[PDB]
Amino acid sequence: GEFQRKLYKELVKNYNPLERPVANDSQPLTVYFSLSLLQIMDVDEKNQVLTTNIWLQMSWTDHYLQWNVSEYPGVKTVRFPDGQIWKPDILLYNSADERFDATFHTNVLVNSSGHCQYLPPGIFKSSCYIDVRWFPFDVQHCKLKFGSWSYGGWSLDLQMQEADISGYIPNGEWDLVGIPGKRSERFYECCKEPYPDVTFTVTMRRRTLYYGLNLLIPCVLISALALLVFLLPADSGEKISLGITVLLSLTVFMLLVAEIMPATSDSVPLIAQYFASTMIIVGLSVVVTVIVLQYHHHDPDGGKMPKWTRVILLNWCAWFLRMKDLAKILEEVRYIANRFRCQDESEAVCSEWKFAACVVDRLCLMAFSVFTIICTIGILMSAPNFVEAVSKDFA
Amino acid sequence: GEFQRKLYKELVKNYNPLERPVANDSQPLTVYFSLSLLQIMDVDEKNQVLTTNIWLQMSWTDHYLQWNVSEYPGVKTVRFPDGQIWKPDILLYNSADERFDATFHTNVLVNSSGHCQYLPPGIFKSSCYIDVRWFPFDVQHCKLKFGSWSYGGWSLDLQMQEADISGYIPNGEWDLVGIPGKRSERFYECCKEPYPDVTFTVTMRRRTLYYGLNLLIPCVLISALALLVFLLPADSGEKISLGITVLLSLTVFMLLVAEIMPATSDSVPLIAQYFASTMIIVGLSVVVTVIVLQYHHHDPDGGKMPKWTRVILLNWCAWFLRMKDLAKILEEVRYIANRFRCQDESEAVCSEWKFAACVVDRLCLMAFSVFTIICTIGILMSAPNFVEAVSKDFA
Amino acid sequence: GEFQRKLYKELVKNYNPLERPVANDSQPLTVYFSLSLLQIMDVDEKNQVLTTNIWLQMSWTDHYLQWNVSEYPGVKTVRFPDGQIWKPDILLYNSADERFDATFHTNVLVNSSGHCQYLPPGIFKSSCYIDVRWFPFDVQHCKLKFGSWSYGGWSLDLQMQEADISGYIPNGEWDLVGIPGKRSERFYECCKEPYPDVTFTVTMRRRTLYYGLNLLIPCVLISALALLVFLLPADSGEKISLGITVLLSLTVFMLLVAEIMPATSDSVPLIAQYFASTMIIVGLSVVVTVIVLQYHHHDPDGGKMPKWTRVILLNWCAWFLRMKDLAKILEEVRYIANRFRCQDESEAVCSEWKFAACVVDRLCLMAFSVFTIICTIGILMSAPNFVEAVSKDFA
Amino acid sequence: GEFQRKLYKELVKNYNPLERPVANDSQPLTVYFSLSLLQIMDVDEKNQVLTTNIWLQMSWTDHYLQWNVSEYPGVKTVRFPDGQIWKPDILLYNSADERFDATFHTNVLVNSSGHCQYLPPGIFKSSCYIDVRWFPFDVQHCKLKFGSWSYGGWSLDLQMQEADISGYIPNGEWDLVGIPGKRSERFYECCKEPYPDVTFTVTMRRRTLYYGLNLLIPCVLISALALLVFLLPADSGEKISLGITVLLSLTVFMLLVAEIMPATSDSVPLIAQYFASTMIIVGLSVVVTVIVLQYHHHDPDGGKMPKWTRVILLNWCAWFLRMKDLAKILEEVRYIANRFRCQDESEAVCSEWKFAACVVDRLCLMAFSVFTIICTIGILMSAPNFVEAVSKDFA
Amino acid sequence: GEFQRKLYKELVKNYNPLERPVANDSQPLTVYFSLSLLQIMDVDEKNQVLTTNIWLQMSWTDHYLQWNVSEYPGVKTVRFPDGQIWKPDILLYNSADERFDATFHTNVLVNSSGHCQYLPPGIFKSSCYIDVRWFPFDVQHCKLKFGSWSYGGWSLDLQMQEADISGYIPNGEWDLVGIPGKRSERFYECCKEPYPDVTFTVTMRRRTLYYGLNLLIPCVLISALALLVFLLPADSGEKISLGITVLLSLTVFMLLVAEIMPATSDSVPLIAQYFASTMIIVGLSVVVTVIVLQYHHHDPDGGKMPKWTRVILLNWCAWFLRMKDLAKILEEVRYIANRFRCQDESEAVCSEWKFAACVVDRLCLMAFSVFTIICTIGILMSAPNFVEAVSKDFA
Ligand SMILES: *[C@@H]1O[C@H](CO)[C@@H](O[C@@H]2O[C@H](CO)[C@@H](O)[C@H](O)[C@H]2NC(C)=O)[C@H](O)[C@H]1NC(C)=O
Ligand SMILES: *[C@@H]1O[C@H](CO)[C@@H](O[C@@H]2O[C@H](CO)[C@@H](O)[C@H](O)[C@H]2NC(C)=O)[C@H](O)[C@H]1NC(C)=O
Ligand SMILES: *[C@@H]1O[C@H](CO)[C@@H](O)[C@H](O)[C@H]1NC(C)=O
Repeated sequence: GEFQRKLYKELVKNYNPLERPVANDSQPLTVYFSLSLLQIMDVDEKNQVLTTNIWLQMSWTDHYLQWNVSEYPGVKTVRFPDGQIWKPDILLYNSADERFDATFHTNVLVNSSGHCQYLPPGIFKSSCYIDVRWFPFDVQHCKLKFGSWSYGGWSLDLQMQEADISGYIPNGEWDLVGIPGKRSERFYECCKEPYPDVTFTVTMRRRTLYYGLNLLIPCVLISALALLVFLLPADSGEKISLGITVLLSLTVFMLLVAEIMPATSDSVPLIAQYFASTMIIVGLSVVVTVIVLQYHHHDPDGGKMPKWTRVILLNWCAWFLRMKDLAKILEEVRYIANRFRCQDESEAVCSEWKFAACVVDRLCLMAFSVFTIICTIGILMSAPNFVEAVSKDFA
Repeated sequence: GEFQRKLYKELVKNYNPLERPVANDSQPLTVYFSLSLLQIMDVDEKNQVLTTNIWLQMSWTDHYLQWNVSEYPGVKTVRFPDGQIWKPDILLYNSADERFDATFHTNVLVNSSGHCQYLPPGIFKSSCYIDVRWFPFDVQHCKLKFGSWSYGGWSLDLQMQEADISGYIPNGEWDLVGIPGKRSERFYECCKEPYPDVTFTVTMRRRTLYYGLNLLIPCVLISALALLVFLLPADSGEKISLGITVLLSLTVFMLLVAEIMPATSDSVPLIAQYFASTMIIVGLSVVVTVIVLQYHHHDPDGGKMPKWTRVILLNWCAWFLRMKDLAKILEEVRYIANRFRCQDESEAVCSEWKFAACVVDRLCLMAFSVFTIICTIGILMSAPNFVEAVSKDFA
Repeated sequence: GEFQRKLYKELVKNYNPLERPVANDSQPLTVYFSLSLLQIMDVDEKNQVLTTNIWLQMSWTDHYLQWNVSEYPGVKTVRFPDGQIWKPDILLYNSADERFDATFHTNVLVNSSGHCQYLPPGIFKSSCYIDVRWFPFDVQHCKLKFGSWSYGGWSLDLQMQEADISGYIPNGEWDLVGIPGKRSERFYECCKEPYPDVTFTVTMRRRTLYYGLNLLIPCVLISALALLVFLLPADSGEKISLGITVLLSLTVFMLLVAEIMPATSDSVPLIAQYFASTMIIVGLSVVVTVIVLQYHHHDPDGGKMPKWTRVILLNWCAWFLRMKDLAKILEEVRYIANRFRCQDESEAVCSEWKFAACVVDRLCLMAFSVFTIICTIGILMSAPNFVEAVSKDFA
Repeated sequence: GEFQRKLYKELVKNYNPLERPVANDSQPLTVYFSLSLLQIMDVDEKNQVLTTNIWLQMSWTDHYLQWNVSEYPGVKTVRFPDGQIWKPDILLYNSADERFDATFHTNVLVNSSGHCQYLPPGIFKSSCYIDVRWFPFDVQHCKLKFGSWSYGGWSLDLQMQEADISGYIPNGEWDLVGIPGKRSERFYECCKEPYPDVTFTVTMRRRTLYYGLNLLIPCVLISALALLVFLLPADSGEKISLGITVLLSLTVFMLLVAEIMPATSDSVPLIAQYFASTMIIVGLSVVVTVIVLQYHHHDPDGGKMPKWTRVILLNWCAWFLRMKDLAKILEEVRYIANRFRCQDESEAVCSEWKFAACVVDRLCLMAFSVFTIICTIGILMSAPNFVEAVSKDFA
Repeated sequence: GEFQRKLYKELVKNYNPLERPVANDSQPLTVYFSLSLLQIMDVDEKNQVLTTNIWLQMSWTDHYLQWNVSEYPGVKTVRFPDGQIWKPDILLYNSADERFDATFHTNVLVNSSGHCQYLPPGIFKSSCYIDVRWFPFDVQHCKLKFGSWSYGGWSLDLQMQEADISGYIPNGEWDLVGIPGKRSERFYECCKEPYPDVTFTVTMRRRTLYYGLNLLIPCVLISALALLVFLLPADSGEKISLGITVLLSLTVFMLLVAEIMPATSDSVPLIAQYFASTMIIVGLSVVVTVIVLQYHHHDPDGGKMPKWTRVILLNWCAWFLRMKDLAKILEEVRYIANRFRCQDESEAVCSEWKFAACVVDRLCLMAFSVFTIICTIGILMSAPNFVEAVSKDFA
């Protein structure tokens, strides 16, 4: 238009994009800083970074960009590109990013009274400590620290406005609890002037449904399947063939486990100690099976039974469980009869060893059942906010 | 040429690339916005982003770029680079991209009557919720929201033209249903002026052929192979050796399953519950086998059979299935005869236990056959648009 | 030098880098477009893109860059950077690239008669459909479509020169057949003027040596190893232990298979149906083995043999294969004799079941040998250009 | 403000951003260089690079940027963007980075007395040798070498200030020992002038908790589980079925091992030789088992025992371990009696072979127990700073 | 300073950064090109690219940048940024890079006599053929071809200086042999003028320690472990259970093999044929075992032995190996005696089949031992420079 052309030619005249737009040079320039969270992209435990989609919001008052609407009855707002008017240098302090800015400077909207508004959208990568001790029942607290790079409290004093979470697009894997802000002042031993900053703490909770369905169920099933070894009869030559195949399947399942579990060495994740306890239980099952088989295959050369060994496994442990011419012909045939009698005596004395082995199997079944139930329940129950996690996620 | 040189020297004189090219400053500038879809690149369920190849199309009318063709009888169109003439700032609102623009500003074609045309090609990355509850029989609805960044409805009012799908280059994995557009207006509690926008909804359907050939076939084959355990005779010492090897193969197959299934914790995908049901069936087969083997290896010390146990497995379940001097010589030889008689009696009483075990095996075969058929059919049939998916993809 | 300084100061005077360098403004500017292929980088079936190393070649005639050599007896050529002289905007239409250009604008060489030459080197990413139906015996046809972005046929008319393949640096995985070009004209219903373009079709053939050595050999070996089950004698309790271990090895081999086979759902690759047929054969071997073992372990309670079952497996199938006081003493000893006689009769009647099982094993060996030979030969032979692929690659 | 506008218009007048800001041109310009470490991102053994988050700090004195505060009673500091005032070109010499700079030039703060301050934040990628001989008990020494690119010691002489480690955000995987600095001078055979530089040596120690819990525990468990083979009785046909299944599980565990262990060929990592020793032990267990089984299944055709073989395994090795009409009737019945007697003699002579096999099993159990204990303890104990690593990490 | 300010204001006056800085325009400008190698980053066999860290070195003589030191007694060198003085356009011809330059133009140092020096550091990505026929005992020859983009031999003639390898930071995986240079001239059929270039050939040798410890050792161990099958006695039902478990472990080991071996189809790598020979040997072991077991389980219905079969396996092959009233009572008891006699005859005739099976096992052990020794030694020894590789790497 004919009016906004002369207004644009008038505004930029004798204008310097390096001076702070104030009227006295001794008064602070009030900048209202806010934030708008759009979504959470990824949370990396390897490099300890947090990727979010955030729209910043800045608003200050300029003094050299004021005009009377009466002389320009068709113009109410003007827009300037990046590098033609003064802009505050507020940027993320953490900013664990390659280019460190990730801001995409857009145009700057200015009203007719000098009130300037500016909101650059970008994807930020902050650096926060991730505590993985109670994985996967953990809760994180990551900080976003904004502030001016080279302006003090007497030149550009930051103010804070509540963050906006409208249009959050829930992540699905992480659940957002809230995002409060806080303004602080840092003093140096130079000048006795404040250095204000605005920090937003993003509090988020991990969802434990995918892990509880894809890691807990197969581990519990394999651990309970490993206990069937004691139920098998020793006559079938398939006891070790099951006891070691379960362990092989656990080893191949740890391959799927590995790609998920974090590799931090600061502490021991709860899922790691749970899987290690399960693995130790399955490992000791084979040793118990080996001892039971060493007791079942009793060669007929080691007596009947030691008194100390018998008096326990057949009287006390079995009580707790409630198991419960013609002369040559005569000499030729009585030898066969006595041979059969002696073989029957040998098999009768060797049957009790098999019965003791069955008793030992039942004892080990009870002991390992209570071991695995107690370990599996206790390890998961010991974690904090477990009841809150199951109540929110599962139910 | 001698004429277009002076025309170029004439057009840019007293021209400002920051003013909106209108003649009254109070009338809106009509901008016709369209879209051209070229292909769909990827659909990421991890970060919930959509990558597409899109050619935008913009068209407005300028006022300071008009010239009479008679004075320039060799020039009909002129082209200006980026940053020399006014261009609308229409850009994607979602734009889950690193640089947020991905536009590649090209030249701007202008006719001799001021009609300007401009179409920048680029690859866009929108952010949409992906609902994976019915994976792999799901249908998605992703939105592309375009609009002016800093112009109101009284300055730059958007119009919509139907999107073009000519030259679509079908993806192969995702099937496009359509892409309709809609223009909406958003009001603020400041000014009572519209803020128009143009949004395009991309509706696409997943193709279920690769999954139905590479995941369903091996799982069905393994599940049906696990049922052969009951058909085996108990004499061969190879029953557990098959029952647990099938489970080991299922565990190693879950490794291939894992890289495909999504990791979202918002809901349970249908393929996950189908594979979990198959795994539970294969797991319980081993427990049934253990009980059957515990019944086959009956030691000759526990009586013939309890009446309650016998009267079922041999009379009712077997009816439903329709299974159906010389004194010393005499004393020495009659002992052998009676020993043989007693051993034959013992083996005769122990044969019925094996027959009961065979009956139990047949019952478990029937029960597990109907269990696996019902589960496999029901889980897949319960999903919506399943008949549409199979009719379009397979047939 | 003293002369080229004044020549450079003379050429750029009153020069506009936006005007088309012609002398009448109504005559087309002839631009000769060529191409030089250096190597093929990658062919992606996931996103359907093609990455190549290409050196474009452009050549046109300028009019404002002419000088007489006599007045400058030391200067014959001059070079201008990007953005100081007019350059055609020829660029790839497909260009499935992030920045869409990938050109690296170099200097522009100009002769003393105005003949300008310019060749920018870059790495291009085109988008072409990849048909994977006959994988790995497939042949592709990918297109590279070049043309002016905003110039018509009456302003900038493209000409085509044959592509150069000198210095091709063969890929090793893909074999190049050729690269012919073609110039076409597209008409619009506006102006009745041509819109010329130049397109190059890159025809390439996949090399089938790595696949034929790393996928076909192990699959054939495993499939032929699975047939040894029928050769084993039934006395050894190791028949299922081999039949199911072969299947477990096939399942773990499919993990290596998975990372190679494409994931397109448009059609069924030939390697997928070949591996599926092999897997189905190995699966049915176990069912046949289960039936054979169910026939070998015949309990002595089911008669001798049904007439219909016997008359086939022992007369017809066996013919086709060409298998082929003292009273008490007497009562006490004749009982033992008759017991031995009856046990011998029972074992004699039970031997024929084992012989029938051996006959069934031989029949199944022949049937499965011909099944696997026919399937393996037919699936590979059915593909087109198979004889050409083996003749070129292997021999 | 009205004063800082004229101050900005005054400072840049007759100013050249290419001249070194001194007053005599023969005196060096003192530049104080420091460093601030924020975190360690990654340590790559593949390409031998180190990624860190570092905030440089530079401080020099300018001469043309001095003004009197009395004439500008509202201005105390001024800020200039990149490219408007002279800045030193100090940059990382190693800088194994794509763009080689990674600096993100910010504004430059200047006091009223000419004292200029400038601190650019960025992510650096240095190149250092990583010695992996004692993995995972290794300690590294990576260098960061800073210095001027094109200024000598008589123009820009570097000074060093102690690095700051406040706000270190511990990595979790690598433990920082310290970061001392040093200033050195390099002389050339041209000019006899120093070329100063500032180098910082980052000393870090690897944390051995994740490896000690996820690699040592399963390997020790599998190695000790492989020793149960000797404890098994030979009657059960399951000895090889365990001895080879343990080896199969070790082979599948090496897959998880592979993704962690480095691929450098300069030396042999300690974890590689430990896992190789474990694998060799498990391999030789099967050969010992094969020999034991070849001794257990003694066919009754090879005599009783060779004297040299017997006199050891039953007298010395067993002492060290402390194992410890009527004529036809008579001819018909005495033959049966003698046949039974001869069969009993044969089984009695064949029992001693089984006893010798048990003795051999016990000897091999003791020998392999001491072998595996000595190897496992010695390999880990031989590494340096092992006691320091366990004392700091575990306890 | 006061002098260098006027010197900088004097040098750039009437200066053009596009003219070649000579004094006659007909004389070539001598440019001395060198190179400095810092390290080798990666060698990719997939795309056939080579990534190196290289510092170029250029040096020419300018004519318009000369000043007398007496008039400027404080200035000896001046520095100009990129784009203010003329620089040669020497760049890598291969340059298989995205941006094709990767140079990071730094400042240009100039002496007081016009001697200009310039060395830009960068990371280059060349494209060279990698011959992988003798993997992992291969030696490569990759070329780096530098030259002027648009200057002939009569304008800018290149000279070559020997490359510098001081500070090489050895890679660890690749061993550098040397890097010689060569200057060549290319003539066109236009002008009869040279087009000089400078090319450096990087010769490097692969280190075979990691492969020789992580691939050769497990393959040899598994191959030698597979031979124990023949040593086992046939009485134990565990022969196939070992023969097929070894093959399963080999199949799972090929998964680790796959990620390392290249995927080029140009030729067959030596490691591929070695692993294939090992796999074929292990495969044929199972077939031999099946035949041996088919000979061990001889049913008592097929005669004693065919003469041709016996006369070899028991006379020749066993010689080469040096294996070596009362009437009813009488009728009732003589039947039992004759039954025992006939059963003893049957077992005596069936023992020789087992002995022949043992002889066959020993023959197959010898044959397969020599097969595997010859194959394993020959395949590795056939490669060139094998003795050099082992002498340098291992010893
Ligand atoms: C301008 O700022 C600089 C910042 O370093 C001041 O330099 C320091 O000033 C303090 C205050 O007296 C001294 O104690 C230090 O010794 C100074 N540092 C050095 C390296 O000399 C400088 O004094 C300030 N100038 C004015 C006029 O305020
Ligand atoms: C300016 O610097 C250049 C740097 O190369 C000097 O060139 C070398 O100077 C040494 C010193 O006499 C000679 O030995 C070499 O032969 C020169 N190199 C060449 C290629 O000629 C140059 O002399 C310096 N000029 C002045 C005036 O100091
Ligand atoms: C510069 O320094 C030198 C000695 O360092 C001195 O002789 C000379 O006078 C100084 N310059 C001025 C202008 O004082």
